[PDB]
Amino acid sequence: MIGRLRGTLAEKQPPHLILDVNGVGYEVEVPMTTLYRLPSVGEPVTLHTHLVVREDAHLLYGFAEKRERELFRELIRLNGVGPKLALALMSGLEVDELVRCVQAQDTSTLVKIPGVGKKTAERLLVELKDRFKAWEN
Amino acid sequence: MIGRLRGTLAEKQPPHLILDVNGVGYEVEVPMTTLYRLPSVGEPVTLHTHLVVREDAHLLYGFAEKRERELFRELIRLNGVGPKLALALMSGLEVDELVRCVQAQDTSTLVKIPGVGKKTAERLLVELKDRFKAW
Amino acid sequence: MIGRLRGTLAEKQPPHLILDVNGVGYEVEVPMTTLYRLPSVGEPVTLHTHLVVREDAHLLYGFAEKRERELFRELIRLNGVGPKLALALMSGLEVDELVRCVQAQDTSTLVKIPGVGKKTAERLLVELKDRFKAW
Amino acid sequence: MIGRLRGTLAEKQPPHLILDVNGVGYEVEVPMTTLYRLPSVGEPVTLHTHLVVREDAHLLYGFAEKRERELFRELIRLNGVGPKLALALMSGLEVDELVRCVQAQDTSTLVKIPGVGKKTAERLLVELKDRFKAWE
Amino acid sequence: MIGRLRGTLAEKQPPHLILDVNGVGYEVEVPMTTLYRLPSVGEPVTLHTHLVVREDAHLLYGFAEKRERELFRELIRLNGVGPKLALALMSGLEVDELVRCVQAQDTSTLVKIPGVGKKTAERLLVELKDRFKAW
Amino acid sequence: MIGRLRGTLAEKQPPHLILDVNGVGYEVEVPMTTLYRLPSVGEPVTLHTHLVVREDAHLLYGFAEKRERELFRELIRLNGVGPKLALALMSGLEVDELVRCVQAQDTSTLVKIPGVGKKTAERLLVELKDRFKAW
Amino acid sequence: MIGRLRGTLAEKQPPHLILDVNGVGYEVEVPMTTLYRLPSVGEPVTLHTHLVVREDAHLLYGFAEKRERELFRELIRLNGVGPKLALALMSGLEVDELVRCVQAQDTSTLVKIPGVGKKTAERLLVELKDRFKAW
Amino acid sequence: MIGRLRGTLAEKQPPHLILDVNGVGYEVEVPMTTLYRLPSVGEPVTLHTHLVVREDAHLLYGFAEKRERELFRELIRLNGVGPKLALALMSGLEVDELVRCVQAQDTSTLVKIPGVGKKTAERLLVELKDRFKAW
DNA sequence: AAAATATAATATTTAATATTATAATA
DNA sequence: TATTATAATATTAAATATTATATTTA
DNA sequence: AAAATTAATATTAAATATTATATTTT
DNA sequence: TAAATATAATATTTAATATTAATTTT
Repeated sequence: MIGRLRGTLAEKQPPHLILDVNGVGYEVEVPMTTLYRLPSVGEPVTLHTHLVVREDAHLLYGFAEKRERELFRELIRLNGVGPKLALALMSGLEVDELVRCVQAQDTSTLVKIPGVGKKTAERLLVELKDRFKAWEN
Repeated sequence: MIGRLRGTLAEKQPPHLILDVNGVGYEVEVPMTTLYRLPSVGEPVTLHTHLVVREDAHLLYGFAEKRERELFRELIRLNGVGPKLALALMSGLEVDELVRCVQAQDTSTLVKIPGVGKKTAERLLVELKDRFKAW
Repeated sequence: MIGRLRGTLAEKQPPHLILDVNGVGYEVEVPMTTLYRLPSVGEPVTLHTHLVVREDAHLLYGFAEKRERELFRELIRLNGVGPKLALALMSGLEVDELVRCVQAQDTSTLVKIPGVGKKTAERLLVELKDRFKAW
Repeated sequence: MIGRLRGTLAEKQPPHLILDVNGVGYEVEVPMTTLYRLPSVGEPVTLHTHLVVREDAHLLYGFAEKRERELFRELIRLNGVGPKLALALMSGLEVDELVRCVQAQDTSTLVKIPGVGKKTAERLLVELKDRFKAWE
Repeated sequence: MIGRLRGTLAEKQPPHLILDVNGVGYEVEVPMTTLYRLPSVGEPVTLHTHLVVREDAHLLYGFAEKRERELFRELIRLNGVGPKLALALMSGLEVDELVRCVQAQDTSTLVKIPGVGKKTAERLLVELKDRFKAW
Repeated sequence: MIGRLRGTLAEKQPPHLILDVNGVGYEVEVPMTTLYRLPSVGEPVTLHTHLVVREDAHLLYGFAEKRERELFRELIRLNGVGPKLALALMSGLEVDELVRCVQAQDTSTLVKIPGVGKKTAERLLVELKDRFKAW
Repeated sequence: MIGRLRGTLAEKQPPHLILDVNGVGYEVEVPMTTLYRLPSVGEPVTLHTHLVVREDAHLLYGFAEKRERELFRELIRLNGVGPKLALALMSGLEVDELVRCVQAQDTSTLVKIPGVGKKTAERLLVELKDRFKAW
Repeated sequence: MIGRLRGTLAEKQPPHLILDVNGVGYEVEVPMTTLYRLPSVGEPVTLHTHLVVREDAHLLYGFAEKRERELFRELIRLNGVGPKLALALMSGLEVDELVRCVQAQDTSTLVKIPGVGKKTAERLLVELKDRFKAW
C-alpha cells in the first residue's frame, strides 16, 4: 500500500526513524547502510518503504534506494527469512555484494553477517540461485 | 475506506504506480487500459482506488473511472475471481464490450484474455447474467 | 483510530460519500438524515466518523453530530445489531426519538423501520433499557 | 507504524482526544498525566503515539513524552498487562515513581492504583525487575 | 458427532465423570441433577452426551435424559449463554420447571439460580419464548 | 478420517441417527433415501460416513451406499454448496437421477427440489457438467 | 474429552508410548517418573491422560496417577508454561517435592531441572503459591 | 494421538483404505509400497498411522513399518513438503534408498519421482542434510 | 580445534484448482 | 493438421445460520 | 473498628520448535 | 390476506481470571 514516504526527519533512534509527513510521524525501520546516508534531523528525506501487515501490528521498513526495497521484499518472501534477518543481511553488505555472493555460491561472506548461520546461508543461496538473480538489481 | 486518490504521479513501473498524495506515496496496481491513459511522471492524476484488505497485506487498485472501480468490485466479489483475474479481464476488455460480451453469452471473447480460460469463462457468465444493468 | 474527517465533499453517491481530505478520498457511509443536511459537492464538510475494522475490510461511517456517532457505536456493540441495521435505525429515527422510544419501551415504532422486525425490536429494547439513563 | 502526531487539538473529552492532523482527526487515548499538560482546544499539540492493532480494531495511545511511550510499550508487552492497565499505571504514577517502585520492590505504592491488585502488582514487579535495570 | 456413551462409571469426581467405554475413559461434565441419579462407581450407566468443539478444547457434556441434552444444546446456541451457565440452569431447575418459568415469565425463579443476574435472565426468557413454542 | 460405521441403530430421530459402535453412539445425519432403507431400532446397520470438520463442530454424514458418500463429498467440495444443500439434493432424487440430470443439463428437475433455486441449480450444472465424466 | 486410557502397552520408545485400546493405538507422551513405573511391553496399563488440542495437532499426555494429571493441567494452565516445560518439571521432581518447593519458595531446587531458568523459577513460584489454596 | 491402528482390512480402494477397528472404519492413505504388502480384503492388518490435523480436516496416513512413519513425519515437518509430496517420495523410493540418495546429495533420482522437480529436490536435500543418525 | 552446554531471539500455510507451455504423438 | 499427458506457475482461498422482505399462488 | 464472603464487571487473551551467539570443557 | 418459496442481505467470538463495592458475622 505505502511504497514511499517523503517528509522531514524528526527523530533518529537507530535502527528506527520518525519520518514526519505533514504532521503524521511514521515509525520506519532502516538498515545501517541507509542510516549512514540519512541527513541530520529536521532535513527532508525520501524513503522507499515496504509495509509489512500482520494480525497484530503494521510495520514499515524504509530504504534509500528502490532496488534495496525490492531486494528486501524478495528476501522476506523466503520461508526461513523474516524482516529482521533481511535487514541484517542488507546492513552487513550491499545489494551488489549480495548478488555477487549468490552467483558465486560463497557462504563464508554470509555467515560473517550477525544472525546468519550455515543453514541460513545455504537456504538463501538455494532460494536465490533458483532463478532470482538473473538480472542485476 | 479509501475511494479516491488525488496526487502526483511519482514513478511509473507497470502495472504499479506511486501516487504521491502530499508526501505519502501509495502503491496502486492499475489495468493496462488505465496505464495507457496516465500522464507523464510528475503530473497530477486522479484514480478511483479500491482498497483490498487481507490478513497479511493491504493492497490498492486504482482506475481512471468510477465505473471501472465498480466493475472491479463486482468481479472480485465472485468466489472464483480474484484481483489478478479481474485486472486481466479489465485490461483485455473495456467495460462496454465486456458488458456486451456478458449479455451476449460469448465465451469466445473471454477466452482470448490471458489468464482467462474456459471454466472460469462460463462461471463468470453465469455469475454476471443478472448482476448489473445495461449501463 | 479515526474520529473525525474535515475535508471537501468530492462525490455524493448515497448512501456513500468521498471526502477529499488533502487528496485522500475517504469513502464514508452515512445515514439518510446525515445526507439530507449535507452541502453540495465541492463544499467543506466535517464528519464524526467511526472506523469498523474486520478481517477483510476497513469501513468508515460518518455522522453530522458526535452524539450520533456515540449512538451508532453503542448500537453496533450489541450482539444482533450491525452497521447496516444501526444505519437503518438512525435513518428512520433521530437520536431523540430513538431514546424516547427506548425509555417508553415502544415496539411498533421500531418495527416500522425497514430491516427491523419484532425480535430485533425486542432485542433493542432489552439491550437499551439499562443504557441512556446517564444521558 | 505511527510514532508521533503533530496537529491541532480539535476535541478534548477525557480520556480521549482528537488531533486534527491536516483534516484527519485521529482519536487518541491519553493518561491523566498527559491530559494535565495539553493546552486548550484549538492549540497545536505533539503526542508520541503507539498504535495497537488487533483483529477487530486499530487503537492509538498518545503520550506527551517518548519515555512514557516506551514505558507503555514495555508494559503492554507483558502477558498480563494490556493498554487499559498500563494507562491506569501511568496515570497513577509517573515514570520515575514507577521505576523506583520496581527497583525497590514496593507493592503498597502499586496497589493503591485503581485496577491494580496484589497479584497484578507481584507480576508487574517480577517482570519489570529483569525487563529493565538501567533507567536514565 | 458423539450423542451417547454407554459404558461403566469408572470415576465420580463432581461435576465430572469418567465413562470407561471399552478402555477409553471419556471425561464428561454433568449437572448436579444428573450426578444425583448416577449409579455407584463401577456400574453401567448411559449418558446422552453433547460434544462442544472449540479451537483449543473438545468438551463432553452428559445428561441422563435426551430432552435434557436437547435443552442444553438450545440454551448454549444462544448468544450470551454458555455451557457453564447452561449447566448451572440445568442443575438449578428441571426441564419442566425451566419451561414453565419461560412461559410464565417468572424471572424470580431464574434469578435464584447462582450465576444468573437480571438482564441475562430476561434474555433467556425472551429468546426462549420463540426458540421453543411449548415443545 | 472416518469412512464407515458398523454398529447397531440405537436411536432414530430423523434426519439423525445414533450408531452404538461398541458403546460410543455417533450422531449421524442421513438423507431421506438412506433413512428409508434403515432397519428397525436395535438392528445392526452399516453406514459409509463422511466426517465434516469445522472450527467449532465435528459432523458425521452417513449413507447406505459408498457412491452416495462420494457424490456427497463431490457436492460439498463445490463453491456455494454446503452439507445442507447437498443433503437436500441427495434426498430429493437418486444418484443416478442426479447424474442423468447434470449430464443432460436439465435444470427443471433440480429446481423442483425444495431449497434449490434457478441460480444455484445453474451453478451446480455449470460446476458438475464435466466433473463426473461418466463416473 | 479423554481422561483415561485402559489398554495394553504395545510399543515403548521414550518419552512416548503406544497404548493399544481395542486395536486403536494411542500415542501418549509420559514423564520419566511414569516411565520408571510402567510394566513390560504387552502388559495392561492404565494411564490418566490429558488431551491437549491445538489448531494443528491433538496430543495426549499420560500419567501413572490422577494427581499427576491434575498438577500437569494446572502447570500448563499458566501463561508462560507449556506441555514440554510441565513435563520437564514433573520428570525432574515428584508432585510432593514440587508442591513443597512451591510452598517454601525454593528456586535452587527448580533451576536444577534442565530447561528451567531462573525467571521461570520465580514465575512458577508466584503463580503456584496462589494457585495452591487447599491441596 | 493415533500412532497405530490394528484392525481388519474392510475396503481397499487405493490410495485409500478403510481399516475396520472394532466397527469404526478409518480412512487411511498409504503409499504404493504399502499397497504391495497389504493382505486381501477382510484379513487383519496393522498400520503405523500418522494423524494430520488441519483447521478443517483430520487425516490419517498409514504405513507398514514404523520407520516409514517416522520418515513421513520428518518429510511433512519441512517448510515446503506436504503429505502428498511426502507420499509421492515414499512411493517412488523406499526409506533406505531415499536416505542413501540424500547422503549422496543426488538429485537425478529424486527428479525421476513424479511430482518432484529440481528446485524442490535440492531444497529437500538441503533440509534432510545429515542431521539425523544413519538408520 | 573440536565439540558440548544455556539462552535470547526469530519466524509464523499448505491445498486445491485452473492456465499455459512442452515434448511426444495419431 | 490437431491430441494427450505432464509439468511448472500463479492464483485463490472457507465459511454458515438467521431474520426480513419480495412475487406469486392461491 | 475489623476481618471475611460474595456478585457483578471491566480486561485480556491464550504461542512452540528453530536457530545463532556466547560460554565452557576436553 | 396467508403463507411458499426462494432470495439475498446480514451478522457471525468464547472462556477465564483479577478488581472492587456491598453485605454479613465478629
